[PDB]
Amino acid sequence: RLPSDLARRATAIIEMPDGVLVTASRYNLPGGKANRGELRSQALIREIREETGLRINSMLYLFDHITPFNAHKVYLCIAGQPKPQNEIERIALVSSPDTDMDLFVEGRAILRRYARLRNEETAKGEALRALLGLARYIAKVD
Amino acid sequence: LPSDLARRATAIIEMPDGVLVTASRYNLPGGKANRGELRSQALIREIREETGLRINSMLYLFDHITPFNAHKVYLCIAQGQPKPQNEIERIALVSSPDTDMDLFVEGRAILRRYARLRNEETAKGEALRALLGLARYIAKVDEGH
Repeated sequence: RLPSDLARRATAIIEMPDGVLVTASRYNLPGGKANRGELRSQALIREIREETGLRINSMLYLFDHITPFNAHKVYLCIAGQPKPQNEIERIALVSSPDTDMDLFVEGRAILRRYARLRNEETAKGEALRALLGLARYIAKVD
Repeated sequence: LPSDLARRATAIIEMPDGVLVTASRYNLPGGKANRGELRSQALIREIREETGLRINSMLYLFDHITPFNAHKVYLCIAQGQPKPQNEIERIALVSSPDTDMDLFVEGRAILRRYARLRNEETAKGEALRALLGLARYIAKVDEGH
């Protein structure tokens, strides 16, 4: 069926040591819809905490990802140790966009776009790489 | 002195000509977190309330405690122009922690530490500088149009 309106969805890319976090109530990137009157960035922090217990302290808006159902904004987030919570029953980690893992199509497509941005010669690509540098240092320090 | 410290979020937002401060003395934007609400959540809500800005990206810099409050301090990007809103009557820009402007004391303390961090050769300093570069690029494209 043709969706008549698009959800204002917020989606999180959370790099753990061995890959990007995905969850399953198919696996998908974590996140959810923003309510009327709230920003997708507000909704993302709320929903990542609900789904995994992670408390986001830093985020970088990366790009929009638009589908017939969803108008995503996609964010690289730094936060703890994830665990399945509430509606989430499993979590895993994805090492590349063509993982064997059974990913929701949109999730794979966003990961593909992420992998490209990571190597971009742009102010945004530099910010993303710097942030991943920070996450890597924090993890190493632990 | 209180039984406990209240959780506050505080934003450092760099506009082209300096860091945003607001007055309802000037202080860095921010406010108290509600029960159940992370400081990073409260930061987005409060900046919007006070300035109309919609934060897309933030970088946690450090904690700043005082006798009453425990602040988390964040460098934030939004791509609009701030404006006095609600209880905020006036806004201005600060170019250095030694500014002449009448800043709240803790507001000044936080800007001094931020000034140090901005120059630091650490992964955090590098992230901070890259985010600043992003904001600058955004502003350059805007001024271009």
